[PDB]
Amino acid sequence: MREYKVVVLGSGGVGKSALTVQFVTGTFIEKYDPTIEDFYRKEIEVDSSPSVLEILDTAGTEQFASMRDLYIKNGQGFILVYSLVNQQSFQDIKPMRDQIIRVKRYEKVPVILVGNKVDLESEREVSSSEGRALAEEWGCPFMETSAKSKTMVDELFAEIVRQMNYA
Ligand SMILES: Nc1nc2c(ncn2[C@@H]2O[C@H](COP(=O)(O)OP(=O)(O)OP(=O)(O)O)[C@@H](O)[C@H]2O)c(=O)[nH]1
Ligand SMILES: [Mg+2]
Repeated sequence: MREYKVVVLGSGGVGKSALTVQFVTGTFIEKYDPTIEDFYRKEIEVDSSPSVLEILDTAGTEQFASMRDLYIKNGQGFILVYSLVNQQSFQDIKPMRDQIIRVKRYEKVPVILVGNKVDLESEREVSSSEGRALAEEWGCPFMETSAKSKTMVDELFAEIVRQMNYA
């Protein structure tokens, strides 16, 4: 069976686990449980191709950045998450693409930039077009999601598998 290794990266609270847990189970996690490291496996049909996604839900907690170089080496596609209601989390995501490329040593790593928490449109600190621009300087897809939408999360993970197939 083909198998894809995806690392979900970002700062604390942005919604990494709520996005991953919505893909894997169809449920929205409301109670913030800070994450050390968690692996999930889910059989995916993208373009009608049956594969496995193995998903690495990292910690955005400052200490575990020691591990990040191992995660980047052991991983094929990367979902880079910011919360659009927190512009510091948008700022924390910009060095991370280039950190991905120092370890991988080539330019075209399959990445997607995600502005999560779009359902909280009142609280928005980061505009669509700031993210949209970052994604195009980075040459990657851009999505704004709400971990509350099964449909929005599903498209995110299906597009990471499409990205790992035209890499
Ligand atoms: N409104 C809204 N809340 C969200 C969304 N995604 C996550 N949350 C909430 O944000 C909080 C943090 O979400 P998590 O996904 O647990 O955070 P994380 O980014 O995995 O955090 P770390 O594990 O510390 O890296 C929780 O209370 C979630 O319920 C979203 O799309 N919309
Ligand atoms: Mg988490």
